[PDB]
Amino acid sequence: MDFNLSNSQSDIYESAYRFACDVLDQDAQTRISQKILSTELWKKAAAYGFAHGPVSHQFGGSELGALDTALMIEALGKGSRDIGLSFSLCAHLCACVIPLYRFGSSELKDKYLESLVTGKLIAANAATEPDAGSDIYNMQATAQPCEGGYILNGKKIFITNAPIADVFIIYAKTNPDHGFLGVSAFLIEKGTPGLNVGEVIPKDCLSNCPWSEIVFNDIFIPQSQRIGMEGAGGAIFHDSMIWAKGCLSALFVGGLARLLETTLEYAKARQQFGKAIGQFQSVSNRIIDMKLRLEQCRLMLYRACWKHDQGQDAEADIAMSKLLISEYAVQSGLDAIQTFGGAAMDQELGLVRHLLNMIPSRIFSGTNDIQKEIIARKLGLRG
Amino acid sequence: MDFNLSNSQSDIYESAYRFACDVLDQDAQTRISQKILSTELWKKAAAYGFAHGPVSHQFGGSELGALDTALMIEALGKGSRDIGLSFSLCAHLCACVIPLYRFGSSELKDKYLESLVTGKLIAANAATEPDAGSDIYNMQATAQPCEGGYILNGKKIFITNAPIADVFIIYAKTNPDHGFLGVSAFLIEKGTPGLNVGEVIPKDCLSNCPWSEIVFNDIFIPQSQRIGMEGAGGAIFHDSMIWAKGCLSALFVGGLARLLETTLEYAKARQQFGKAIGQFQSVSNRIIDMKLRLEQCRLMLYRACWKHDQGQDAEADIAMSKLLISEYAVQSGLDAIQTFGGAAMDQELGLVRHLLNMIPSRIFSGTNDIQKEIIARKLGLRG
Amino acid sequence: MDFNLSNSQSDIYESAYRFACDVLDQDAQTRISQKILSTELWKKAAAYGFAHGPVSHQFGGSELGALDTALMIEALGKGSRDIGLSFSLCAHLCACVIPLYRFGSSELKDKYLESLVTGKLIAANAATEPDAGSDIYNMQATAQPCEGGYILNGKKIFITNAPIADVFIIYAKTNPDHGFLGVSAFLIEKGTPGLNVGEVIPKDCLSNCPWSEIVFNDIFIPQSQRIGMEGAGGAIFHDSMIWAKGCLSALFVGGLARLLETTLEYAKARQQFGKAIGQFQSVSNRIIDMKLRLEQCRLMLYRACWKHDQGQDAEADIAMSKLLISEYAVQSGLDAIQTFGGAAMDQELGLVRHLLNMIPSRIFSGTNDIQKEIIARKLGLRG
Amino acid sequence: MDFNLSNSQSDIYESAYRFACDVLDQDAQTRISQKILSTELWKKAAAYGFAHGPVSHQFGGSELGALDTALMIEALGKGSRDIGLSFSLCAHLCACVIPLYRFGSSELKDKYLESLVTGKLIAANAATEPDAGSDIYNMQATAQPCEGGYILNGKKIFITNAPIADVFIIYAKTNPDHGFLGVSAFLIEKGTPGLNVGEVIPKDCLSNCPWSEIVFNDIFIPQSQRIGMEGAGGAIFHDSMIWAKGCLSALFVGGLARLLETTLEYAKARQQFGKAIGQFQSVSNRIIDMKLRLEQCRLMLYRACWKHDQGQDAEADIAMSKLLISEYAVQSGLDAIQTFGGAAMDQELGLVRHLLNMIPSRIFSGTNDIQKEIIARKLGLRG
Ligand SMILES: Cc1cc2nc3c(=O)[nH]c(=O)nc-3n(C[C@H](O)[C@H](O)[C@H](O)COP(=O)(O)OP(=O)(O)OC[C@H]3O[C@@H](n4cnc5c(N)ncnc54)[C@H](O)[C@@H]3O)c2cc1C
Ligand SMILES: Cc1cc2nc3c(=O)[nH]c(=O)nc-3n(C[C@H](O)[C@H](O)[C@H](O)COP(=O)(O)OP(=O)(O)OC[C@H]3O[C@@H](n4cnc5c(N)ncnc54)[C@H](O)[C@@H]3O)c2cc1C
Ligand SMILES: Cc1cc2nc3c(=O)[nH]c(=O)nc-3n(C[C@H](O)[C@H](O)[C@H](O)COP(=O)(O)OP(=O)(O)OC[C@H]3O[C@@H](n4cnc5c(N)ncnc54)[C@H](O)[C@@H]3O)c2cc1C
Ligand SMILES: Cc1cc2nc3c(=O)[nH]c(=O)nc-3n(C[C@H](O)[C@H](O)[C@H](O)COP(=O)(O)OP(=O)(O)OC[C@H]3O[C@@H](n4cnc5c(N)ncnc54)[C@H](O)[C@@H]3O)c2cc1C
Ligand code: PRO
Ligand code: PRO
Ligand code: PRO
Ligand code: PRO
Ligand SMILES: [Cl-]
Ligand SMILES: [Cl-]
Repeated sequence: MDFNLSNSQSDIYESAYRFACDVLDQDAQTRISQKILSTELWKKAAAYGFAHGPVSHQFGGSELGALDTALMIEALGKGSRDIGLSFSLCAHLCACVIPLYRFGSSELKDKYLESLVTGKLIAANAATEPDAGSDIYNMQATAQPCEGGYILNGKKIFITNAPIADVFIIYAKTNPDHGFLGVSAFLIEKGTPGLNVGEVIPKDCLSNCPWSEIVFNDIFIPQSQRIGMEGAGGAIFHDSMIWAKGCLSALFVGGLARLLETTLEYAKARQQFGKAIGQFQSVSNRIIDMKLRLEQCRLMLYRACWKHDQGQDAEADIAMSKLLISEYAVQSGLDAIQTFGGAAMDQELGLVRHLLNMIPSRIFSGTNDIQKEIIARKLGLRG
Repeated sequence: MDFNLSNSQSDIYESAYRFACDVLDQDAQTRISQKILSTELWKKAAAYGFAHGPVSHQFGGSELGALDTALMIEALGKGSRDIGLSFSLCAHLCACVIPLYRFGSSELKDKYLESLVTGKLIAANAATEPDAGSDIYNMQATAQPCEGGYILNGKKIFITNAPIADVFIIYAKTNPDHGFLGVSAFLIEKGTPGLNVGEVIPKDCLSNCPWSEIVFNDIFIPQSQRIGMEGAGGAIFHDSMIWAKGCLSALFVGGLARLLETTLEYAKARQQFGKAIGQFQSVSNRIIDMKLRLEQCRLMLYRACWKHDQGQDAEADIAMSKLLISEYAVQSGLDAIQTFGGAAMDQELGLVRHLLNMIPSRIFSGTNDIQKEIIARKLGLRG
Repeated sequence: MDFNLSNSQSDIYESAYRFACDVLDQDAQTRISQKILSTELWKKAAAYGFAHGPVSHQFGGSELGALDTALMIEALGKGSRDIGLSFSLCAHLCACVIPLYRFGSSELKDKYLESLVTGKLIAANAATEPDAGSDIYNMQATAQPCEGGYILNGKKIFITNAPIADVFIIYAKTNPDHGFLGVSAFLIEKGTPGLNVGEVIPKDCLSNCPWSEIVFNDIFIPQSQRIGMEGAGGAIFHDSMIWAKGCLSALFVGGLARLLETTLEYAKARQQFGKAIGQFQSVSNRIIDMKLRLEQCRLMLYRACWKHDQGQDAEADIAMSKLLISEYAVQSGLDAIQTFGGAAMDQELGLVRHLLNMIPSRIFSGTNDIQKEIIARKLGLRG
Repeated sequence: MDFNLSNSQSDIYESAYRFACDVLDQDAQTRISQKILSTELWKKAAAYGFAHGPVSHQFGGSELGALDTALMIEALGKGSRDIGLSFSLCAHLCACVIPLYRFGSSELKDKYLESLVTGKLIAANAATEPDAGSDIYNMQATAQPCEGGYILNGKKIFITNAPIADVFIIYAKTNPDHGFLGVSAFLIEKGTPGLNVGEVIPKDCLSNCPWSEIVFNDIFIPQSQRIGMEGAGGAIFHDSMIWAKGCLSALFVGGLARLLETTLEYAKARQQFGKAIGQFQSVSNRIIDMKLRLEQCRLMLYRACWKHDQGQDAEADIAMSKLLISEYAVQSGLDAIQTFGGAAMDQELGLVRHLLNMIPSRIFSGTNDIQKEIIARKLGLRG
């Protein structure tokens, strides 16, 4: 039992924080105002190491474990206000780079993986459908086996990075009779006949992180573009959501650390009634709640990632971390706004935008109600 | 003890709801998208009766009590998505029309009040300053008595409607030695030498309701433009915040009623796992929380307004209502978003914008921490 | 819309409060210390009017509506610390007197009802079983029709007043094929062959209110002792739980009013750091939460009872009231204890005993999770 | 960063758990029913190692760090239902053994410390007074320096173990002009002229852990019985409350672990509506809250104790741990009761008694409002 970072871990965090502050955060307000996702900046960040994660040196990575990857992303969330860009990068890493690395064939990794790792190609993961969100293994898209490969049809929605992606990791039923065990995963390229990527659909939360729908009309998928084995798509999707929960969520821990620093500074500076507003217990009690949340959920995340790195069963720990971080990020966003009063309603300060950016953390990679179903199953309450 | 509306009260509600639905709500999405506050629509709403409140027939009003006024505004909040416009109207009514009616001289009412009541003139109330928000009686603006009137200097911030107002109800120290008892209230016109109204300052919450700062540089205020007696400004401001709490807050009750109807409809329609998502207790428990909040806070508001109409001391009841409504409006906005999942991130649906619009309800007319100070004082805990 | 009591309602409340203070509360600490339920005091309270409720003058009652009955019981809960005795009386009234009055035949009312109304006979209601608590219509006790009546077998548990009751209102399956529609209700007397009433089972909550199990071994029930029609037991039980929710819960509103008065007094009297502890916002914020809870849930209860008296559908309103009152009573018990600090751990003060007494309010007459199921059904979420 | 116990730490935990289960828990229900604190059992536990903590081998201890001590006490709280006895032992260890070891002279340790470490002598710590609870450095007891020592007068209240103690560690003003810097600490023996120990004062929480008041009437304290330097009593008391927070609180973590195991077992076993009650999300969501609380607060405690062992500043971490553990212990006690329904009201099961035993965790060693003041000071909000 130990709560210090190794020198190696500290260096990873500090180097990422410096990049996030000095490269990504510079000029972020202009990009955020204009709803710009800078693909040139995105590619620099990817190549710096944010698209690497556990990927081996053979494909351009540094073979980080889950805790190291989480530290890097925590630093990114603390260091850069441009959380839409950070979310876009972490989605590419966790839902696309990592499943290709972990399950792709030698031939598929050789063709595509280093390009994803260095950010030469942007990827999007397409699983959700209009009738399959929480009930994801009810997806209706079909990849019907044929000579040479598969015929793919269906519609995917809410796809992060679809308007900017070069390749798509897509999940579809190769055996529509089944649920989880009837799903396969495939890699398809932008431009393939029958792939119709929709125009970006605007949103107020994560507003510069583009998403859209994609429609498959009789796409031919060559056999070699299946990722992993036939019918293993459910297991692949599952494994990628573990990395998305476990490591992508670190982004919101680092955002909460930055939020707490800003809020503490204001509560010491702002005077009313002849003293700093932090001297009133109504004010200081809320800030203490923010601090208690940050310390608790960061330890939960660190232990979940550490257990993964030890080869222990970390599924319940990662669901617990994702649930706590996202709830705490939203509640603390509200508490920061309440500390600032009327001065919160100020687009240069970013507190309201911060709350908007935290709202979807309770939804993606599985809603918090679904995390509770996962935890309930691990506790033996779904027997 | 009775919980039915009179036929008169029912008619007031239904007529206001019809206007809000058929006149203000029509085309609201376009105006909201473009951040437009339609002054022509605003003036129609004012003249319909939303700028009238308790004002007598002599000045164009219908002599509504507080409960009737609250019913009208509840209907407005349920019937129109354009809550920025509604907030702008209710600010003009509660913080400007009502103090002029209740404290203005015959000569000042004769000159200005009917024009405010019919919406021919838009008004803004200017009390808050950079160093006087919660500690409002620390305001530093000064109205130095001189022959003929006063010389006014100072700066006001966060002023709803300032960029569109024709007249300003302003609070300033006529005796800078004192706090509450050193404040007077004045009416000044747009265009007066020395009045510098700032350009609209954008915000994401209530985004089409314009506000800005105003600066006074050696403005001469003629004696006849003082509202009420010298040194009575604190009492006037206080009384106007009672109407702003007590009746303007009704807007958010009606918004919560509309939100609950939308959320219940979705939870019955949306299927996952072979059933309506409202069949899962995680989902239905949150919707029940929304329903419990709405029923409780609407009764608190109705009783506070009814006690006012009976001539009872309603100050603590109005502070309790404002506190509960605003907290419940924010929490229920979050609960609706969580019910919809990814479909909440949809600008046409308006759920995220609804939450943005509710966030400032915990701040204006006194933050919720200040409401608790008021309640604590009434309970004898500030002795 | 009106929030004043009629003179008649005020008199009912004040007379009950005086009785509770001057008759039941006198000497209560000694009885509570010794875990005594004074049947002589119980009978005086019953005859004063607490066992009357809606019962007509023909049987000794005053034909109170639900709101009047709730006012009487609110006064009882504020006026007497002996909540175990009050709970025992209200259980007899709501679960036994009222179903006999509302559904019993002329012959059964003539024989028993006035004796229950004046407290000459104590009654207990026996529905719950080891395998039928929330799922009450899964009860397995059977009343097999035969010549002359029924043969009753089974076991009931958690029966308030069973060790002191003279008669028992019991629910059993006359058609074991069905659930709700297979239940009938019966009145049986202490002493009947085959009735085995268990010895009192001690508890720390409501510790002087006796309960035990009862076992039926081939009891013969004469036909004339069935209450209402065959198979109508589910509807009778349902209707009695409405009165138990709706009116018995008033007891905990009056207890919260007494608790708040005690807590406010202490927070003004107790000094630390040179001032009253109520001057610290951590302390006053919790007391304000107690006050907000009491005002909200009392209005919900009053409206639920008023709607019942108007002949409106009040089922959802009564479930909402029972849910809020019991949750708020428990949370406010904890908040009072926290206000007192170490002085809460004092058996003469009664704050810890008060919390114990509130804990079962979330369980009896249907748990709060079951109230949410009822509300969810009324909202259309169980379709 | 590591979350495994060393083999040494695991052995400490398992050995303590075995003792708590096989020695202290055996027959605990009878002792709890009779409100017995078994001094023979207490002394066996003390000598086994629960009265040792950081004390060196020279005085009979094993020189445990804070994390090891916390592990031992966590095991005690999980293994034995007799939390009153455990609390009594940990109070003796943290508030009496440890300050004597850390600040006592060679002569005072030589005379008394090994006897306290082996439990031959029971000790009580007496700081709180009628007018000095949270404001502890306002204590009014006086130890007036004289030739040879001090004349002690005053009254202490809420003193754990006073009715059974052989020695008393007492705090009094040697310079009544000052607060914190005017306090000294002394060791006095039962039986000294002028010491009047009150009879046990009963309580429902921790009901077999005896406490009473003590009154000093012109006690002569010999110079050699002062603990540490003159005027250092505030620092000594402060340091002992760190151990009381940081390590004694571990008791309630182990109690929550035992509670969660019992609650999970019941939610899988108890059927209603044809399934285990844990299958309903209302039930499983509450149990998940218990699990999330236990994992978070146990990590906070482990890190606080680990930081102490590393020589880092752990004051804020220990205040955060004490605050979270005690709040979570109370809330989870309520959640367990709600899981069991009517079966919670069963003295053999102990769930209601468990909640009673957790209620004082939010009060002793400084209330949770005072922990928030400590955290606020460490955050720079009390500047
Ligand atoms: C910012 C963002 C980025 C996204 N990126 C991607 C992406 O790149 N690729 C991709 O494939 N998807 C993506 N998603 C989609 C996301 O995975 C889904 O939104 C999510 O799984 C929830 O599905 P849904 O929106 O259909 O909600 P629904 O499943 O309809 O849920 C609606 C409500 O019902 C509740 N509910 C549903 N089932 C249960 C149950 N069994 N028990 C209790 N409550 C239940 C939910 O918790 C929620 O409260 C993204 C979403 C967001 C917000
Ligand atoms: C939408 C909107 C419209 C507005 N319209 C107008 C308008 O038309 N005219 C006008 O004059 N003003 C207007 N206001 C300003 C509003 O009145 C102030 O924002 C408000 O009074 C709070 O002041 P502040 O923003 O300076 O916050 P501060 O006073 O700085 O408060 C900051 C934080 O400190 C807390 N705090 C302060 N003092 C205490 C205390 N004693 N105890 C406990 N906590 C304390 C507050 O609760 C808050 O959490 C508007 C504000 C909003 C949001
Ligand atoms: C003080 C007291 C007095 C009583 N007096 C009487 C009396 O006089 N006569 C009488 O007949 N009974 C009496 N009862 C019994 C009472 O009616 C039952 O305790 C109650 O209905 C709950 O049943 P149970 O205890 O079997 O809990 P269970 O039904 O076992 O409930 C256990 C847990 O499961 C939850 N749960 C169960 N089903 C669902 C579901 N569908 N959805 C979600 N959660 C669910 C419950 O909410 C609870 O959290 C009394 C109880 C109390 C506490
Ligand atoms: C089980 C138990 C065992 C104990 N054992 C011992 C023992 O062995 N020796 C010993 O000396 N003492 C002992 N104590 C006493 C304990 O230290 C005091 O009870 C505690 O410090 C609180 O003091 P008080 O009871 O006077 O509460 P008060 O100080 O009166 O507090 C009352 C309320 O006011 C609040 N409050 C007070 N000041 C502030 C502030 N500045 N800001 C915000 N809120 C404030 C408190 O948080 C609380 O809500 C024990 C207490 C308990 C419950
Ligand atoms: O399926 C999802 O929801 C995840 C979210 C991050 C990228 N894709
Ligand atoms: O002073 C304020 O805060 C109020 C809010 C509505 C208009 N002016
Ligand atoms: O069935 C029950 O739970 C109710 C509680 C009051 C009397 N009987
Ligand atoms: O002073 C107190 O409150 C601590 C509690 C444990 C023993 N003494
Ligand atoms: Cl469910
Ligand atoms: Cl304060």
